[PDB]
Amino acid sequence: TTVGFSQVGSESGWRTSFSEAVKAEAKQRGIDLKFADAQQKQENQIKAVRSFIAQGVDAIIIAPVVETGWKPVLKEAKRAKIPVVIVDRNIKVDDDSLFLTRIASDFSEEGRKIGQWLMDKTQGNCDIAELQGTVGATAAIDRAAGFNQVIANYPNAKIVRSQTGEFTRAKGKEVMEGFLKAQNGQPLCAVWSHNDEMALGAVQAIKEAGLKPGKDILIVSVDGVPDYFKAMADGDVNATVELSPYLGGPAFDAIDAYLKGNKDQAKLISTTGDVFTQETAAAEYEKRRQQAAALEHHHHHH
Ligand SMILES: OC[C@@H]1O[C@@H](O)[C@H](O)[C@H]1O
Repeated sequence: TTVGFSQVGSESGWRTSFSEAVKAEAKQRGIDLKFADAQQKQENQIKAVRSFIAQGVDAIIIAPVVETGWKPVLKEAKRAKIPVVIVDRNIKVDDDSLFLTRIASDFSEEGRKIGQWLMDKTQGNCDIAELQGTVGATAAIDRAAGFNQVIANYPNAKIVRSQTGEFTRAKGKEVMEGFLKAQNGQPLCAVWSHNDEMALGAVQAIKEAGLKPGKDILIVSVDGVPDYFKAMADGDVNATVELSPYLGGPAFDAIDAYLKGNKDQAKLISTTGDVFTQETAAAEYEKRRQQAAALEHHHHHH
């Protein structure tokens, strides 16, 4: 089987771990993976997908950067009789026959679990700064929606500052610096970061402001990357929800079934991770530091 995979980019360590996981799962399954990196631009994804259709691949997997603008290319794939699996983020389309299925976590559930954890931690008394993900990304929209739905139940919890950090470490840091300046000395209880990458940038801004991240300002997030588990083990951040980078597997199963002639296929197959905190961070970082450092030995190329 030849399968084209259109990846978003490399904005976070989570994302690059996802790319490495898909490549590793393809290899396990003897699949010829045409991997494309779009460098954060939807237009590059559309181009990759077009090329996959021109090359006559057996299936296409798309991790869509934003939700809009996919219908024309999906219709092209359909006319070409090439099944499409969506992974990670979502697309907004009016006809679900334009894809085979979607393999994803429940981002609203991720936002709900981390929000609940924070309310429990702070007994519902918490001024929060939000570092948002990229505009139009399902992961940002839905994590915000879920967190917001939990904190609406708690009158003494409120989001006092909210701005995009673009899912990146450098922009998370810059934004967090800005927040700390705008607070004008008023304590923040917590930072809610849509991903661990921005959260780790926030940690450095907090330190530079002479405050103790993980103690004075709580830091809660999503992804469960090893560097964040390390930070939790060190006391600098508090909690994250794990986001499995192994979505390729169920994507390849769905493709394998479709090619073998299976007709009955659900349109969404989903499982969501658990909240991890400092309580198990020493134990968990140990397990994760090698499932990690496999990737650190990989070879550099574009
Ligand atoms: O779509 C998943 C999100 O995108 C990545 O940028 C984040 O790290 C991850 O939570």
